[PDB]
Amino acid sequence: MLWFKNLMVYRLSREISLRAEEMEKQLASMAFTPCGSQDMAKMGWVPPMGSHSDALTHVANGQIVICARKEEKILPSPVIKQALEAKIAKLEAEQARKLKKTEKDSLKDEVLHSLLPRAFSRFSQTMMWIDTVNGLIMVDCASAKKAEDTLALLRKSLGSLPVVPLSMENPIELTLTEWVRSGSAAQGFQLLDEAELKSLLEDGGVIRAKKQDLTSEEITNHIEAGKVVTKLALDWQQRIQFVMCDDGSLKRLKFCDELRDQNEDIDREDFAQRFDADFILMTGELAALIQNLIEGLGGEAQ
Amino acid sequence: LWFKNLMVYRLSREISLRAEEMEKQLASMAFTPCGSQDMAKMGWVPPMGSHSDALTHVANGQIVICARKEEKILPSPVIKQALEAKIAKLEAEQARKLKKTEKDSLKDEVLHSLLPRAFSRFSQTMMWIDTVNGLIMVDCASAKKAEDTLALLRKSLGSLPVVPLSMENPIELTLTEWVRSGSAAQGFQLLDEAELKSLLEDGGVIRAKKQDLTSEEITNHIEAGKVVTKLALDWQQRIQFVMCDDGSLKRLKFCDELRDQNEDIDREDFAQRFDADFILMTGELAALIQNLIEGLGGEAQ
Ligand SMILES: [Ca+2]
Ligand SMILES: [Ca+2]
Repeated sequence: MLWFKNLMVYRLSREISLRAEEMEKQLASMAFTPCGSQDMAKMGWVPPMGSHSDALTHVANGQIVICARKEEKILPSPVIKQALEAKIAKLEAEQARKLKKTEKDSLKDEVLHSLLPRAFSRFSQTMMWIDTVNGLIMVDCASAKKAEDTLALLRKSLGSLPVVPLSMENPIELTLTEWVRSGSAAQGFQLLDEAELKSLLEDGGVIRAKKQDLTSEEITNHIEAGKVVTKLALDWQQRIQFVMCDDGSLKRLKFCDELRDQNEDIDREDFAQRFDADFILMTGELAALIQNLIEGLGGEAQ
Repeated sequence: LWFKNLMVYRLSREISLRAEEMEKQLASMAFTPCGSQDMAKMGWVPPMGSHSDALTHVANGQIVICARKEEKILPSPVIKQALEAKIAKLEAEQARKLKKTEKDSLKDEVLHSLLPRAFSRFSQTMMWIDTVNGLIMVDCASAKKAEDTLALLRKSLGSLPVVPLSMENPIELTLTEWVRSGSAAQGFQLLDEAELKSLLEDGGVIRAKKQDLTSEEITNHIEAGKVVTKLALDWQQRIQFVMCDDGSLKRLKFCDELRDQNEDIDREDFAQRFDADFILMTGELAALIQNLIEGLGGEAQ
């Protein structure tokens, strides 16, 4: 399998009509289909398991994983910009004076209808894990908008999907700054070597530190002047490193060799059982990180 | 028009063609576009654009030339998928057979199929030759790209023997000193941006922005043994830029005064604003370059 690289977490508002044999059925109708030559972008469900399965969901232990594929046309803004000018300059190559607003909404779409068919595609695929035990959904993506596009896709397949982001009692920057300031992260977590420190004032001073000793007074000074820690590298139990972000997100997930290789003795042949072992392993482990991290950051606002 | 970055290079010998002879050797290597099947194409274009059909503009021993590059927007995955898809059709009846010269003559057909569909990416690169000082300045942020444009000119001219400025003293150490001492060399004043790197292979990088660099938080990094490998500077309240320890100047901001000092009774006529703005920019950045070899120690061996 492919492990999460990044994480946006959501609380699902106290259950879904999740009958997984009708879940599969609802996702089936939004399975992925490729773009027609006038489509910009399509999106839809694919097998979390690959060519190796036809199933749109995988379930193991009240954990569901689902996969969203996106196809986007490679049509750069400078390419369209020139096509248009070339033709807007060609009227005028026989009597100048251009004009005007809803004129080159018609001209602009000739170029789009014209260029669109030849445009190549770019592919993206986002995995999404739903923990029915914790009532939480984890999206393997680096941006809020990408996680919101998959959630909307999901909520369209299923009708309603009331999620919110996790919101903490204490602000994150302020819990992060005190871990650095006191020289120790909350129980479970340890401080690595990478941080972002911002002044409280737009325009007052941003410090990005890498491969640096954080509990050192070089860093201390920054906090002591008014800066707050807005991104902190963390290691949980010798087993999972990540950047904690002040917006509640986890960037650049790294799983230790020992979890990655844990199931090395599975034939290298049955992909369905390798995915099965790896999935139960990843989700129990991220689940237990999340529970501990909520608590290290001082608890959810209730 | 105005440079955004700057790489500097000493021209080891006198040029000693003549600019109507240069003009003519650059006419021969003039840009023409990509054919449906070409992939990429590079050559020289009027630095002045539409307003002139000449490939060189000259003023006061200051020549400027301009390279244009075009490359097909054709990703290696799109290639890959179209090839693999096609092999996965000669899986009708097997004979895996010549995945050496059948898959081989296959790429050519994918390429030939896809190249005409592919859209184009364009870049231009201004190149300014200071015959007086024997320097060449390329408006580019990467050394790859400056070496591409010199290559073009060394093909157009036969020979271009060039070297990057080499400082007697490493630039980091001078940068560091100015941040330790609280002050840049005369003509320059420290701005609010710096990268600080430790000497050990394994040590921190500090990137600061919108930061006051004459303060304990910065200089403590220096006491801790970090060197300033990039420092933001203002030359004479006219030009801001970032000095790098590889020797290059990034993110040139010319003060409004200069941008506007030819604003007045120049209207429709582009050709005059160009010469005027060009004379002005060259002579101004010629000063900075001189004032900054001095500021920085000096050159050479
Ligand atoms: Ca320490
Ligand atoms: Ca100060």
